[PDB]
Amino acid sequence: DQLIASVVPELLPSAELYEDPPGLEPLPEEEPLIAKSVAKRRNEFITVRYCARQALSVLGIPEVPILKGDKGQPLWPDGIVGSMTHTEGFRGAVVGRTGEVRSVGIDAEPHDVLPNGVLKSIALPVERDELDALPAGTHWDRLLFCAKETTYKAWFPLTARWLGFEDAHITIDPDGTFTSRILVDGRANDGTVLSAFDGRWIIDKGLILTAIVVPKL
Ligand SMILES: CN(C)CCNCc1[nH]c(=S)nc(O)c1Cc1ccc(Cl)cc1
Ligand SMILES: [Mn+2]
Ligand SMILES: [Mn+2]
Repeated sequence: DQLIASVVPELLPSAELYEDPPGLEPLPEEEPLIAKSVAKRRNEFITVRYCARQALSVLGIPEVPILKGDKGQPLWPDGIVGSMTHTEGFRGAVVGRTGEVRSVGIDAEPHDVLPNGVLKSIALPVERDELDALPAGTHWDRLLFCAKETTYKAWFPLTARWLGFEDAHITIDPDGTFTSRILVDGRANDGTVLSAFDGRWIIDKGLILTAIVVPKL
C-alpha cells in the first residue's frame, strides 16, 4: 500500500504520512531551522522528520536530530544514508545502512501536468521527443521532473557536487523503471566513478513517487 515501500528494497525501511497529524514537534536542535518559517514549511519539515525517525528506529537508531548541510542536504548519522521528500498530500523518508547500500534518493510530486514553461527548462531536446512517444494516460513530463530530482538526491551524498537538470538524461519505461545517464564528470568522493543510476517509479493516490538506490559495490 505504501508508495516508498513499493519502489525500494526491503533492506531500506521507509515511512510516510499523507497529512500532518496534530501535535507533532521538531526536536529542540531542529527548531532554529524553521523558527521563522511559514506554517506549511514548519509542518512538512516536522512531519517528514517524524517519518525519518520512525524508519531510523527500525534500523536500531534512536531519536536524533536531522539537520541540513550547506546545500540543504539532510545530515544522517554516521553509517546511514537516506532521503526525504514532501509535497501536498505526502511526507516520506527512507533510510539504509552504508554496509548494505551506497545511496538512496526519493521524490514525490502531484500527478499533474508540469507548470507552464517548466518542461522546456528541465528537459533535454531528446527527452522531449522520448516523452511524446510514450503511451497516453500518464503525465510523463511530471514523472521526468520527479525522476531528475531523485537523481540529484542520490548523486549529491556520493559526490558533494551540483547536478543540473541538463547534466543527466533520464529514460522512463512504462513498466515502473527508469534510468539516469550522467553527462558530466562522475568522479565520486571516494575515488569511484558514477555513470548511470537505475530507478523505480509508482503512481498512486494522485501522486508520483520516484526512487533510486545506488547498490553496494
Ligand atoms: C531547494 N530545494 C527545492 C531543492 C532543489 N535544489 C536542489 C538541487 N537542484 C538541482 S536541479 N540539482 C542539485 O544538485 C541540487 C542540490 C544542490 C544545490 C547546490 C549545490 Cl552547489 C549542489 C547541490
Ligand atoms: Mn517539498
Ligand atoms: Mn519533487
